[PDB]
Amino acid sequence: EDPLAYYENHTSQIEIVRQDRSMEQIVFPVPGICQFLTEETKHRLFTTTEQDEQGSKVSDFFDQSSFLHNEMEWQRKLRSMPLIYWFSRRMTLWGSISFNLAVFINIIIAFFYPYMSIRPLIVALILRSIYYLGIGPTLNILGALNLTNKIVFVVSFVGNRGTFIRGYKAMVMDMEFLYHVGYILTSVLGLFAHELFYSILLFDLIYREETLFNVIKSVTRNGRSILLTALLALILVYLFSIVGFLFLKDDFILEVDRLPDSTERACDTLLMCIVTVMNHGLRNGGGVGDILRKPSKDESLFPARVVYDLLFFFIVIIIVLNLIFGVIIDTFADLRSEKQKKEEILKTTCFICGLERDKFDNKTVSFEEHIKLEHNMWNYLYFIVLVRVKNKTDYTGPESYVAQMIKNKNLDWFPRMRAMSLVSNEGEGEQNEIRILQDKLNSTMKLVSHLTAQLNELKE
Amino acid sequence: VIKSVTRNGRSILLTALLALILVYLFSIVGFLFLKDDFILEVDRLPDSTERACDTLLMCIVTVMNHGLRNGGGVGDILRKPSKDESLFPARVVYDLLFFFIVIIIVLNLIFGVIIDTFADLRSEKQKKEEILKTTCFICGLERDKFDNKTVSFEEHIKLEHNMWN
Amino acid sequence: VIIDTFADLRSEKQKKEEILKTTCFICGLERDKFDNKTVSFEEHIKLEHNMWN
Amino acid sequence: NEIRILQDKLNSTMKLVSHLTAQLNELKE
Ligand SMILES: Nc1ncnc2c1ncn2[C@@H]1O[C@H](COP(=O)(O)OP(=O)(O)OP(=O)(O)O)[C@@H](O)[C@H]1O
Ligand SMILES: Nc1ncnc2c1ncn2[C@@H]1O[C@H](COP(=O)(O)OP(=O)(O)OP(=O)(O)O)[C@@H](O)[C@H]1O
Ligand SMILES: Nc1ncnc2c1ncn2[C@@H]1O[C@H](COP(=O)(O)OP(=O)(O)OP(=O)(O)O)[C@@H](O)[C@H]1O
Ligand SMILES: [Zn+2]
Ligand SMILES: [Zn+2]
Ligand SMILES: [Zn+2]
Repeated sequence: EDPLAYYENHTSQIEIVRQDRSMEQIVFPVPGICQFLTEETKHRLFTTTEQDEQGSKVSDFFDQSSFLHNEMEWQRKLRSMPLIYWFSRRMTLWGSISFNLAVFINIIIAFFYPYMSIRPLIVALILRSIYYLGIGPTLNILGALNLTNKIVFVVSFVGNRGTFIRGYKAMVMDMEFLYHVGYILTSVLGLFAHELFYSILLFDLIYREETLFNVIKSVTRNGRSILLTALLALILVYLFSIVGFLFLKDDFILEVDRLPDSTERACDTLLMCIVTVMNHGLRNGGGVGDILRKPSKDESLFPARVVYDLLFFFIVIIIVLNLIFGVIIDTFADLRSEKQKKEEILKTTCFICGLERDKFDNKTVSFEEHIKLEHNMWNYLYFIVLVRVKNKTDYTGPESYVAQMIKNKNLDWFPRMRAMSLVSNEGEGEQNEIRILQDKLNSTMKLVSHLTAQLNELKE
Repeated sequence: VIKSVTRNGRSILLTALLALILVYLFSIVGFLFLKDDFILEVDRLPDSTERACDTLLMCIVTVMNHGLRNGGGVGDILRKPSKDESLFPARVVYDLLFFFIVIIIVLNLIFGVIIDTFADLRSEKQKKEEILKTTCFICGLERDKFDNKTVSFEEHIKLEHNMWN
Repeated sequence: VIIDTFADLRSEKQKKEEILKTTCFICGLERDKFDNKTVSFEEHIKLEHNMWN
Repeated sequence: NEIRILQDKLNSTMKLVSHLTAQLNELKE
């Protein structure tokens, strides 16, 4: 409607650094393709970027610029097809439907197996179907619905993500696609192979919830340390089993129950001793001594038995076992620290230049205004898209220089720790003051020269 | 102390649900294979044993109660197999897996989350106290700036930049 | 005590790694100083202030 | 205040230079 509003919408301003190292401002019309970028992809890129050793995220953004352009092209192509776009828009809804159906099937299986908001309405309908037809028919209907809904969800996922644009090898490489395929296979097995298979779909909950995923990460982040601690515990149990087999063989007596003798020697063979220890002592709070025969005070070896039990309890159980829990707690602390650091850097520094918010205070332009307008990353992405799109013959001075920089694989044109508004105004003021001082000095020198000329003329 | 738990209650509940899912899978495995060994002694008010795994739901309930309440795990209540039994190695493997996954790792996640919540609360309290007691409420200026100057930071807040003024 | 020892070891390792990878070995100058200058910090350590030299 | 003192000194120097130039012009005339 308003020409000025339309032109302002399509106009983007950026700050760049030339070879001379003097900052410059480029105002350009945003390419039409750039508008097609989805905001979900923008948020994912903003939150996913990882700073390099230099402390700048610009390299990853530049690398992902090409993928973003391809995503824009694929989004336009998808817009060309209303039905595929509509399916893509509802991918989350399909995923939720599939998860809810799997949960309902699992609940029914758990409640009645073996056999033979709208969510309350769905539950009532499921109960009515169970009563009218039975558990078998209702489970079959729910399984078929879940399989079809998950297939639709996967179709929408592949359509929306555009991962096929990367290539079929990329499709196979994407872990999420393989996980969805595995979910579909599990649903298929549940529908036909056996109902209990649907229980596996419960693991999908981990993918759905992020807090549970973080709790699991707390363990899997340092899984190698936990496994090594378990191996050390196994080695200690092996040594202790050797000691018991050599010396305490008799005391290894375990009560036994036989299906249609009440005790057995569970340490006849050193391997059997190791197995018995590794099972009972690890499962026993006191240790191996809990299951081993209780020695009387009269027994000569009773002090040795007490020493052995105390050593086992203090080493294998008290210390070694607690190492896994300590490692898990330390992993929790490390994850919390990393998350806090990442959030602070993201929300308190400029993405492009890395400048802190503290610098922009007490100045004409605030930090928020700086990021919103002066140093918007998407403006730089749009400039890159324009440079690629624009013909070389039509390249403007700064545009030609930036295209040459892109060809040279150099990111110097990206500003680093430099902002126009923060330093340029003060520098201009200082330069004006210095120029005034220089003009005064030049006037004084001219007056001195005139006086010298007058003196020379008088002498002559 | 209560906040330390309620602050991240969602994570604790999700960990409990994950433990329930693991117990459900393990109950499925036992019902399919280890159905016989699920024998529990019973006391009757005025048989001394019962099969607590006749139905998969009953197996799930029995595991979720006894194994979670048992330090060793489900294997503590399950019938003890003799070395002669063919399935004894399978029973030992099942018990070890249960103890190492459901009890050793998954259960400790709740305690780790509680400890991490304690640490987060302590850090937040320290940051808030430091900001309150070392910076100006109105202008946010630090106390370090006002030292070596005519007007001290305390005088600045008391008179120059009093919020109530 | 074991948990506190874990935390202390993690803190010491983080501090040592940060100092090693963000400061000059010879002069101790931080990487932040060399930015916005003709010679970068990495170039400084590689050529200007190489310990092996 | 320091900058104002410096500016006053510069203005006095400029006034002296202008007076010298005027005297030279008068002598030439
Ligand atoms: N260089 C940057 N540093 C930090 N945050 C940035 C930077 N560039 C953009 N952001 C933030 O990323 C998000 C993307 O901003 P964007 O300009 O896309 O906003 P928008 O409201 O979708 O756009 P518009 O209203 O101008 O059509 C916003 O939170 C913006 O503050
Ligand atoms: N801007 C500020 N920044 C930090 N602390 C402040 C600020 N303004 C007030 N305070 C503190 O808040 C409390 C309120 O101070 P206030 O002037 O009300 O003191 P008062 O002793 O009750 O008053 P009075 O003695 O002047 O009648 C004091 O601790 C004061 O130091
Ligand atoms: N003063 C220093 N501060 C920090 N790191 C340094 C310093 N001097 C050297 N390094 C690093 O220590 C390692 C040793 O560098 P060195 O010069 O030996 O490299 P090189 O590749 O083996 O040698 P060249 O390629 O020159 O034959 C490199 O990582 C270098 O960056
Ligand atoms: Zn910036
Ligand atoms: Zn103040
Ligand atoms: Zn150096």
